Amino acid sequence: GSSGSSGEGLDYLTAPNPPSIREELCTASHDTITVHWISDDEFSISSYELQYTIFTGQANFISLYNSVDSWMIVPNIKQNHYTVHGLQSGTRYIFIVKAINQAGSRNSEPTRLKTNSQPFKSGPSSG
Repeated sequence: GSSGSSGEGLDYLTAPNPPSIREELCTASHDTITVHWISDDEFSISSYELQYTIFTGQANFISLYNSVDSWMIVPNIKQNHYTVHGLQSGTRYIFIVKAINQAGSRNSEPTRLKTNSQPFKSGPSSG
């Protein structure tokens, strides 16, 4: 990913810039996942919002995504990585970081993430 030298900056603030959910930085644990979101301008953002939901294969992505109200939300996020607790081993989980500022909010693209088989074994395990 050769880095470049260019600056534009969306003169518009009506809406908070969309965050970049890094999959290389994000981690997956037995029943815990740590999603990492990188942003260039988060000064306006008064607070971040995390939205995660279990993915199995609903009739249609639209149907589910439709009743977002159901989706889980965890406000009070003032970091660049929030560890979600209360998941299931070996299960799909879609995360969506929505930046919120004085203007409005910006929903980022859905980032699919899976957890690890099982947690660390205590006892029967050699390497």
